[PDB]
Amino acid sequence: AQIGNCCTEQLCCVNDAVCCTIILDDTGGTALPIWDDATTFVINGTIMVENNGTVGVGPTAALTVNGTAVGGFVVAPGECRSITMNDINSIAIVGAGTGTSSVKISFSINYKF
Amino acid sequence: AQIGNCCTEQLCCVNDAVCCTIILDDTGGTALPIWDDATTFVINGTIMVENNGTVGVGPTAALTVNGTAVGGFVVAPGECRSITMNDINSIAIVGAGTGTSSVKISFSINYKF
Amino acid sequence: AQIGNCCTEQLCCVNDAVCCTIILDDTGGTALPIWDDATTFVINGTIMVENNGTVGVGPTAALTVNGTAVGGFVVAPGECRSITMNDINSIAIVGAGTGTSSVKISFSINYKF
Amino acid sequence: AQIGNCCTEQLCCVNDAVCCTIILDDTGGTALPIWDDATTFVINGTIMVENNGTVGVGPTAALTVNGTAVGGFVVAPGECRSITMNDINSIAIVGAGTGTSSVKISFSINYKF
Amino acid sequence: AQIGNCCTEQLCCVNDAVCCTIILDDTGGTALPIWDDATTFVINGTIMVENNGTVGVGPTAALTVNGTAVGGFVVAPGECRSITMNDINSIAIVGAGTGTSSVKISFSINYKF
Amino acid sequence: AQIGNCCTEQLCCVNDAVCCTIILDDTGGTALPIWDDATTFVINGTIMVENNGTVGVGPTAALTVNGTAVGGFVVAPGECRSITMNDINSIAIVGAGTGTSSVKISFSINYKF
Amino acid sequence: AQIGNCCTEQLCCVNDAVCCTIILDDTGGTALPIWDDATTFVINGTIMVENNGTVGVGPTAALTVNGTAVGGFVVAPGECRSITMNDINSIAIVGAGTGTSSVKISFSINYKF
Amino acid sequence: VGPTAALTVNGTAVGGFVVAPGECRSITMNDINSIAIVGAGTGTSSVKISFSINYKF
Amino acid sequence: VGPTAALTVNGTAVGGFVVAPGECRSITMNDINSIAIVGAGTGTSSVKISFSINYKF
Repeated sequence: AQIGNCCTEQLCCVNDAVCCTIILDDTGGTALPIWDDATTFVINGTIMVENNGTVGVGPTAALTVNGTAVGGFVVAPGECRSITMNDINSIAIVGAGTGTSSVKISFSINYKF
Repeated sequence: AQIGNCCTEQLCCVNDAVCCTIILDDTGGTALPIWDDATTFVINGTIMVENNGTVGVGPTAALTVNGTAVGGFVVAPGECRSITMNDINSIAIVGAGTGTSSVKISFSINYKF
Repeated sequence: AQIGNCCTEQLCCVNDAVCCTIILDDTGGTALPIWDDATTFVINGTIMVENNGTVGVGPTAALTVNGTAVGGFVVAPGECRSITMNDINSIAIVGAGTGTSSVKISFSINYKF
Repeated sequence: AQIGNCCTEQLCCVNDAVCCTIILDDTGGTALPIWDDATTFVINGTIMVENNGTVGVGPTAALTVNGTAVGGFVVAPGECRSITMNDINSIAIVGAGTGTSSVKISFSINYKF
Repeated sequence: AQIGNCCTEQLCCVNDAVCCTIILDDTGGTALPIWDDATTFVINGTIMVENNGTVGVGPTAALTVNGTAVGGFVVAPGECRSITMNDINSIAIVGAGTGTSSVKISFSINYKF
Repeated sequence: AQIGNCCTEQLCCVNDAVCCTIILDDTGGTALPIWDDATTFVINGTIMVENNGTVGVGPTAALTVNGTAVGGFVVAPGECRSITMNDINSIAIVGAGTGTSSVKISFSINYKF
Repeated sequence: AQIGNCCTEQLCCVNDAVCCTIILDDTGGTALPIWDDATTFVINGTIMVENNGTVGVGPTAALTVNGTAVGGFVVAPGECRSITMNDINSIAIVGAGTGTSSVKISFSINYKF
Repeated sequence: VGPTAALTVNGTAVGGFVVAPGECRSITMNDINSIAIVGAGTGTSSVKISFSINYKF
Repeated sequence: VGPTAALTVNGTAVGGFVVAPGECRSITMNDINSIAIVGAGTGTSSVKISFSINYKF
């Protein structure tokens, strides 16, 4: 006769979204911190960067995740680019150019607890 | 007497949406990268492209997925077109014409983890 | 004694919505492609067409699904009409009249994977 | 010893909402089609009609469901009225009066598949 | 040996929201119908009334549910009031005063089927 | 041999949100009723009060829950404050000062039925 | 023969979001209370602070959680910063500088009950 | 994508008992003293092992 | 990440019975009088223990 039940430990799934806009200028190769992870969970999601600055004038932006720049992820003004990834712990933006640009960063955090 | 339980490995289902607007000009047949996949998951979803440029003037846009152009997916100004697909790993846009057009790209990412 | 568990293959249910606006003119009976299916899933949902053009001037719009026109689905300016259906694989619009109309097409895609 | 499992056939529950606005005039008792059902499912939901036209001038609107007028469901300008029902297959509006009114129709479709 | 499975009859849970705005004047104690129930389900939810009319001039509004006025539920201009309840079958508003007020009624319908 | 199944009585989880704006003046210590509970459920959620009135002029607002003032919950103009709690049955606001302030009250109702 | 069923105690998962805007000035190192916990639950979530004040003029803001300042979490004007954490019981903001800044605080509360 | 699995019993691999992803395989035997699994491939796979022990005492 | 677990029976640790995360291990035995678990590592792990009691009376 069975005693007790192994059952399960049902986990709630969190799917949040974050959006903000920044005035990006030349930072000399330094990554401006945007998002950091302080938990022990495993986090997936998609990161989107849109550069709305003036075309051909505003600085370009590059994404950095986990302290390593994403291969070829540079956004020129008048463009957007999105990338999906797993095990994301840090998100930062590096600006390069002259002038200032209105750069919008959005990202989804998906995990379970 | 049963020992343990096979049970399950319940998976959280992620359904995200992305939208951006770009200034599309003549790119000479080169595909501008919009979305790329860096995970091992299987991703489904719908991709919508709307060309709001001036009618009869602005360049046309064509969708490219998995490095192969979608058959007949060309959008003239003043139109929108959407397509649903499975196993999507890359999304890019190719512009053709003269002038500049305000082209809006949206897409849904659906998967489970 | 049972060995293993038949269990299940739980499926994530996708419910997406799409909306766009087009400038519809006389197309001479040709159906403008709006949505196409490239997957092997079974797709249900509701399709809504609203013709906001000037009353009594703008062209009328007719819905076409699966390559067959929907019986009596013609929308005059200043009206909206919606229809729910199952096993939807294609959506197109046919315009008839003189002038141009701002016609809004929305539709829901519901399925499971 | 049990062979296989009866288990279940879990059904995804669809809960969609639709909203549109129309310019309603005198139709001479004819019902303008708003929503029709082409599936074999059982559909429940709530239907709301709001008449925002000028008070005491704009025509009144009446709801019709399943080809039968709802008892006493007439909305005067400056009012809204909602009704919940089960087994809904058709929704139409009948206008009566002089002039034109901006009438907003919303409705929820709830079912399972 | 068990034959068949009692299993369950899983029910989809519907949680809808409705909002509208009305021009409320003196109705002489008569309740203006806002929402009515025509189903056999048990419906819960919260009802909120906000009176945005001019302060100290516009008429006051009172809520009526199930044909009985809610104890002390009178809203003066420049105020909102919300109440949660179970087994809701009718919602109506009674206006009292002089002039006209822009009164916003919102309510949530929660049930299972 | 087992007869029947204990199974479960699965409960639908309701998570609603309410928001309104009021013109708050001096009430002489009297609590203006905002939300009341008339059900037998156990309700949790978060309550947020934002005072957008002119800085240093508009009256301050204080939250009252279950007939007892929350310790130190007073909001000055140009501020917002939120508090999460369990077993919430009443929400009211007490204004103190001179003049009028545009005070926004929002709150989430979370329970199961 | 089994008597009864261990079954489960299914828990509803609450995922709420809060947003407000404040006029932040120099507080002399004192933490302005933004959010406090009065329940016995375990709360996770992400906290985002965006400083929209004038660039190079408005005061900077620093986040404080659980009575301890977050390492390096200082936001200059024209920036946003977000951090995810578990076991969150208090959120406060400390302003430092000269002048006033429009600082937006948002945060997600995720738990189960 | 996922690696394949092979069963080993009594320290000797079972002839041809390799399971590809999306499959199950079962084998009945007598005088069983050890059960082990050998994985081969790239990536990770969710592999379920079940077994019945029948004896008398 | 999660700590490893080791089985102890009759007050003596079972030779080599250490389970790493993402694994299961089972052992059959006779004359069992005590079962205990020893954890070693950093963090917390959800560890499931099952066992069958067979006897006659």
